[PDB]
Amino acid sequence: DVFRRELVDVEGIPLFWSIAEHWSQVESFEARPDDILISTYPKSGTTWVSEILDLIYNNGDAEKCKRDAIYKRVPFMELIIPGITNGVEMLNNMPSPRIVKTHLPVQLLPSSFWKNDCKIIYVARNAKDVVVSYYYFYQMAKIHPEPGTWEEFLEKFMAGQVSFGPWYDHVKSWWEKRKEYRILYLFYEDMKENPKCEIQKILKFLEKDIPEEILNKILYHSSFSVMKENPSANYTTMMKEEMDHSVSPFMRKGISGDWKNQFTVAQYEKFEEDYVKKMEDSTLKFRS
Ligand SMILES: Nc1ncnc2c1ncn2[C@@H]1O[C@H](COP(=O)(O)O)[C@@H](OP(=O)(O)O)[C@H]1O
Ligand SMILES: Oc1cccc2ccccc12
Repeated sequence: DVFRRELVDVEGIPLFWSIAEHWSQVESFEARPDDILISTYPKSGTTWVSEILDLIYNNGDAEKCKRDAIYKRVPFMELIIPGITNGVEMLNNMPSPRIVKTHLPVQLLPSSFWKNDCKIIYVARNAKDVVVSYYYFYQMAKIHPEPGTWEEFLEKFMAGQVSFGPWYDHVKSWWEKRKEYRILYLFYEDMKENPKCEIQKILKFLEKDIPEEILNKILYHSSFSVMKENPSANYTTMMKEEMDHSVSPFMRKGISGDWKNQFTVAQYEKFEEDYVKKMEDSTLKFRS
């Protein structure tokens, strides 16, 4: 059973056992100067932004963006599962210009990305909405350990004892990294509030000037209502052993503020007190 195993430490971070087993392959990953890296803590808008980028690269052509599932169009680099997937191999075999997905903390990113001075798009989301999304994802995406109850999972998240480690360190260190490398640092809530503005930021960062009509095509096709029903974007083509959408769909709610439906008032107050302590050494500002 490749599924439901305990996480394994890799350089201080809990990762899937099979990533740890194949870590040298990830560490030695060969980036290319024109790669665009999409980097996120899990559940922060990775799929959304990956689809936006693929739409940009295909000039808004919806059919071209249905050439394969999102997880093949934009490989999850470090995800290697015996018999099932190998993000490193998928990328090695992909013609440029590549779009690369990672969830690695800054300090674990393969050094080739730095040496190639790649452009990186980092997406962050408010911690309370992330932990809710992650709870349901742990349930449906069987590679994860059992999350336990919501209470148990919330405590594990606050302690950083979840896949890819603590949210707090992830977002803070990637934020600091923007001073060293070209990192467009975006917020899920901004994309919710004004997606046109945020896609324009992506276009500027990519040094692309496209017609308004193409921008509007990209906007339309990257909305939640469209993506949730799109089998090339909604993970429903995933092998059933890997993801059970009957437990929770990948495209679950796609809102900001679902935390209010999940947190008790006491959990919220406790989470906030803890949050303030952890985030005091960072300029970061989030909206819930
Ligand atoms: N086009 C879109 N607009 C808004 N949210 C989207 C979206 N596509 C995916 N999402 C949401 O992004 C989260 C998945 O993030 P990731 O791609 O990083 O795993 C899920 O959040 P919820 O579980 O809160 O609904 C999912 O519904
Ligand atoms: O984004 C992810 C994080 C962790 C595991 C995943 C498995 C499949 C597809 C996406 C995943």
